[PDB]
Amino acid sequence: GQRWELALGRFWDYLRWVQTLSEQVQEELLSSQVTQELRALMDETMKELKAYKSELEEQLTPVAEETRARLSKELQAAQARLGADMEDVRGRLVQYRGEVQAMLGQSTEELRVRLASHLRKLRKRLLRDADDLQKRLAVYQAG
Repeated sequence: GQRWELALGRFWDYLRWVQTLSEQVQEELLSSQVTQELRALMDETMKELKAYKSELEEQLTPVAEETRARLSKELQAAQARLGADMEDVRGRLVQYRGEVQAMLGQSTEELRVRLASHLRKLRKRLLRDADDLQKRLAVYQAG
């Protein structure tokens, strides 16, 4: 697929691993390497998405401009939604790190169950927003 889709796919791969919540995952969550890596992948995805929209604007089927400006507005909204979803994933993981650090050496198991359920819901949101964004891009130049 497109460059931004490949960047998002790297985000997906890393997040799927994180969602296993293994001991390797826990190590990288508590050191903040997970959230730094997710930051980098998210920024790359958004950068490539902006560049891709800009290149799509070079091959537009001219429509009522009415329609073109409205569709550009909607596409920017979808982009912002994707960025915010990825930031919500990262922030939930930051929260988990802070909670684990606050409880000395006690069991994190209940924290991990709650985190896993919340991450499944955050992934569902990010995925439906990504699919919406792909469809808006696909129809963008077609008008």
